[PDB]
Amino acid sequence: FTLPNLPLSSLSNSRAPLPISSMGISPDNVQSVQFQNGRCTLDGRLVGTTPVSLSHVAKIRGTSNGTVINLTELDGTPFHPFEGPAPIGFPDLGGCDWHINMTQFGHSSQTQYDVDTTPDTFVPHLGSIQANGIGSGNYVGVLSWISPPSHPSGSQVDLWKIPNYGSSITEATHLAPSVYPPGFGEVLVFFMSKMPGPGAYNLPCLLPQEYISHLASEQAPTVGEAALLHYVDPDTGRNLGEFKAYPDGFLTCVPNGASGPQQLPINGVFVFVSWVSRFYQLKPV
Amino acid sequence: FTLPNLPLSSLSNSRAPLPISSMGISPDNVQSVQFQNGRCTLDGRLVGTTPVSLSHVAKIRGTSNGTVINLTELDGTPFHPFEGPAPIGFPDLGGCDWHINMTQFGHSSQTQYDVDTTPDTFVPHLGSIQANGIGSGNYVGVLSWISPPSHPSGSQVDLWKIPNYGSSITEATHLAPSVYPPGFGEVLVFFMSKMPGPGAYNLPCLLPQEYISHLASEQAPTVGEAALLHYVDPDTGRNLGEFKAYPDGFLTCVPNGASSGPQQLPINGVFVFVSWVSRFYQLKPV
Ligand SMILES: CC(=O)N[C@H]1[C@@H](O[C@H]2[C@@H](O)[C@@H](CO)O[C@@H](O)[C@@H]2O[C@@H]2O[C@@H](C)[C@@H](O)[C@@H](O)[C@@H]2O)O[C@H](CO)[C@H](O)[C@@H]1O
Ligand SMILES: [Ca+2]
Ligand SMILES: [Mg+2]
Ligand SMILES: [Mg+2]
Repeated sequence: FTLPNLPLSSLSNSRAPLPISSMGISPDNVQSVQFQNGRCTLDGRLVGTTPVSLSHVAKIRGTSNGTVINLTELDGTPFHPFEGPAPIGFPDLGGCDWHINMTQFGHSSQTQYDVDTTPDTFVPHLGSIQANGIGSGNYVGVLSWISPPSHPSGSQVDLWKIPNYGSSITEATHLAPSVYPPGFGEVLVFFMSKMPGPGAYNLPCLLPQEYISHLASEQAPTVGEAALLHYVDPDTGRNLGEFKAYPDGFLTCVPNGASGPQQLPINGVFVFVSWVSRFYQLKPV
Repeated sequence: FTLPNLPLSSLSNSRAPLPISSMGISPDNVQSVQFQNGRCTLDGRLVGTTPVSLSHVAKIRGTSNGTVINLTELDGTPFHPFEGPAPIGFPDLGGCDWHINMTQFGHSSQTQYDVDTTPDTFVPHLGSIQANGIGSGNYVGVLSWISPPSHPSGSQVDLWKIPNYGSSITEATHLAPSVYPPGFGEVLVFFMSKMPGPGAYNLPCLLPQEYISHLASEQAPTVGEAALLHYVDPDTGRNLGEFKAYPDGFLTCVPNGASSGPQQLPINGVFVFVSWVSRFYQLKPV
């Protein structure tokens, strides 16, 4: 079994096309996460709206009629509600407004599309989102920057959330399931990127995008209960810390105090060591 | 040795962050190319301005003073002329004007940056490009759409070219070398993507980006003269055509005239390494 032999700082976020700047852990008020992008099992199963390629990450495609944008997949093929909470690659950043850069095949210009994901018109699961002034036409959009949510008024930016893909929060939208810290002092490890906008926004994801393409290619025929990893400094070969990767597609470690993986340098490489028990006890970082 | 076990249609261009829509060949007035992005050898050596990740492809970073933008690497670290023709990831699309979307850490808004790559102020090899009205500040920019070059005046979009990175065409800028078709009668295979802008623009590259990160991770210890590949339909296992991958990081096939060839092939296939063969191994026409 392998993970990419590439330093983290050379890789991308899987929730937006941004370089990885650090690893991190969630705030204490966040336990589980339910990201829809950046979801891939260790045997190569893409989950949620996750694409193989970063060229599809945090993008939209659709036709505006001036009132709504009727969404398709990125290549123009139809999207249907049975397929997921939104088309493949659709942004999954909750807790913020989006500003999406819209361009067109065969036309000049770009247009900023401002997206509040809270109103009842934002129903990407049913293939429809408000146009909010975007004129009639077919567009491809990519997430460019974010800002605080328009509703509730005065809300903070909380990128540990996902948007409401349905007409209400009680509508079933085929979300990929939540990911939980597995217990016994283990914390979920996140890969972070700086996101432009009017604040110091840091976007967490569960796996770098290049890990997703690697795993989806590798299609490991063997996956055990948990993969013991070392985070290694490439030049010296020094083991900087033990981590576990779990079959559902996430990494953990046991921090040695509040001052964790966030302290580790970001130019290391995760290396598979061996398959271990689900309850294998890690050495604190 | 391995290439990604992923269909081409799931992958990205390596010269802009765009899905692959087809394979193609160059026009018959283009033999060689000198792309600076999308360059990786079979043993994992990144060449030119090529980055490991698509998150760095066709991007810029720098500080405007209102007149010039002084460039850095994407992460803010200094760029110096000895390092290359431009910072890693810098766009390499010749034969067009660029329209770059500029954003800022800590500020609202985006700004369009219009780039004519022909004037003597466009000197990314020396770390400086004209601001063209972009106000003072630090920005990250990504290529968004393209249009015909502003100069010379009435010329067509030509994405087989690279820009002039230096003060003049005679300045040495440490370009990655040109790639030529090798023989006989093998053609260079290009991976194409649709690029937004006021025309039917198709952007060629030599390798999907995910091949680059794969090869850079793999660091193959035993590369031979040429890799014999099959382009396989995953479901049926049918070999749709024999191809060769060459050490310098490009693929070829022999089209059966103009009835079979890269453009006629479905884009949902997977390239599979078969074996190492001699440089002069003759392929069966596609
Ligand atoms: C943003 C724009 O689409 N740029 C391309 C476009 O520019 C020309 C047209 O927009 C035209 C419409 O009447 O007006 C011209 O002013 C404009 O020229 C561009 O901007 C001026 C200020 C000068 O800097 C010109 O050198 C520059 O081209 O079309 C041109 C080709 O005509 C280019 O593709 C521009 O990128
Ligand atoms: Ca909503
Ligand atoms: Mg790694
Ligand atoms: Mg392939």
